[PDB]
Amino acid sequence: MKLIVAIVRPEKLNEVLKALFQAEVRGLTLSRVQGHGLHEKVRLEIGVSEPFVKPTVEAILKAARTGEVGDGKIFVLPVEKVYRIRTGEED
Amino acid sequence: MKLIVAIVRPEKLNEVLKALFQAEVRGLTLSRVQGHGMELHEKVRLEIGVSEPFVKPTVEAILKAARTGEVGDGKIFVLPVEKVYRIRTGEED
Amino acid sequence: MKLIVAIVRPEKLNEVLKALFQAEVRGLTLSRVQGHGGETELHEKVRLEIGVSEPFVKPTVEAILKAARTGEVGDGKIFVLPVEKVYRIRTGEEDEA
Ligand SMILES: Nc1ncnc2c1ncn2[C@@H]1O[C@H](COP(=O)(O)OP(=O)(O)OP(=O)(O)O)[C@@H](O)[C@H]1O
Ligand SMILES: Nc1ncnc2c1ncn2[C@@H]1O[C@H](COP(=O)(O)OP(=O)(O)OP(=O)(O)O)[C@@H](O)[C@H]1O
Ligand SMILES: Nc1ncnc2c1ncn2[C@@H]1O[C@H](COP(=O)(O)OP(=O)(O)OP(=O)(O)O)[C@@H](O)[C@H]1O
Repeated sequence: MKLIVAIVRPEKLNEVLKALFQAEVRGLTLSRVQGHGLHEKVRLEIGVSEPFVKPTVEAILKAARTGEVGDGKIFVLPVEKVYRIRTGEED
Repeated sequence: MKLIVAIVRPEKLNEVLKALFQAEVRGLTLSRVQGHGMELHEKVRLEIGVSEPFVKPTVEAILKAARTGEVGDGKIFVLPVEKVYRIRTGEED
Repeated sequence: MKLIVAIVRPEKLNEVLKALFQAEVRGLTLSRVQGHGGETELHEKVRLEIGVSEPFVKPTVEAILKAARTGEVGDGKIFVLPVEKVYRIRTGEEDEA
C-alpha cells in the first residue's frame, strides 16, 4: 500500500477526479490548501494498492498539467498498515 | 514513532475523541475534508503521532469508536516516521 | 526525499515562512487545523507540508525549530516522513534521491 499526496490547481480538480474515476481509483480524500512553488490549491490524499500507484500518478499528471508554473507535485509515501473501519479489519 | 491518519464520519468524531482520551491519547491534529469512496462527502481527518508500543491500542480505539457497519466508515493509515521533533525544546523524538 | 509536516502557532507562521525562504526552501503547502497536545479543548494551528531533497532536511527542520519556538506549551511538532518518489506535474520529472 502507498499513500499518494497530490497538490493541483482548483480549476483542474474536476478534470483530475474524472480521470481518477476512469482509472478505477475511487477512494480518496481532499481538502483546500494554500501553497508556494500563497496560492489556493487542492490537496488529494489517495491510498492505493501497489498496482494502482502508476495508474493514479499518471491520471493526475495528465489531467492536472497546464504547462504553466504552479501545476503542482505528487508525493508517493510508504504505508505500513491500512485498516477498513467498517469491518475493523486490517489489510 | 508512527503517524496515524484516520478518516471518519463527522457524526462519529466526538465518540472517537472520547475513546482516544480513555485510551490515554492526548496529542492529535484534526481537520475537515471531503471524500469519495462524482459525489464528495464530508469527513474528518485525524492525524496522530504515536510511539510504536502504542500504535495498536490507538488504532483499536479509533476502529471501535468510528464504526457504524455501513459503507462510508472510512480508513486508518499507519505511516512510518523518520524523525520527530518537539518545537518547544527542539529535542529529537 | 522526505515530506516534512510541521504544526505551529498561527502567530508564528510569518516568522517561519521567512526563515524557510531565507534557507532557500520555497516549495510548501499549508492549511489551518485544530489540535490538542499531550499536555493542556482544541486550539487552532497551521500545518505546513514541505517536500524536500535529503540535503535540505536538516536546514528546513532547523529553520522551523528556530522560528516557531516560544518555550510555551502549544509550540507544536515536526514530523519528517519518508517519501518513495516525487513527481513534478508540469515537467513530468521524478525524484527519488
Ligand atoms: N516542495 C513542496 N512541498 C510541498 N508542497 C509543494 C512543494 N512544491 C510545490 N508544492 C505545492 O504545489 C504547488 C505548485 O507548485 P509547483 O510544483 O507547481 O511549483 P513551480 O514553482 O510551478 O514548480 P517547481 O517548484 O517544481 O519549480 C505549490 O503552490 C504548493 O501548493
Ligand atoms: N483509499 C483511500 N484513500 C484515501 N481516502 C480514502 C480511501 N478510501 C476511503 N477514503 C476516505 O474514507 C471515506 C469513506 O470511505 P468508505 O468508508 O466509503 O470506503 P469504501 O472502501 O469506499 O467503503 P468501506 O471501506 O466502508 O467498505 C472516503 O470518503 C474518503 O474520505
Ligand atoms: N502526537 C501528536 N500527533 C499529532 N499532532 C500533535 C501531536 N502532538 C502535538 N500535536 C499538534 O501540535 C499542537 C501543539 O502541541 P504541544 O506543542 O501542545 O505538544 P505537547 O507535547 O502537548 O506540548 P509541548 O510539545 O509544547 O511540550 C497540538 O495542538 C497538535 O495540533
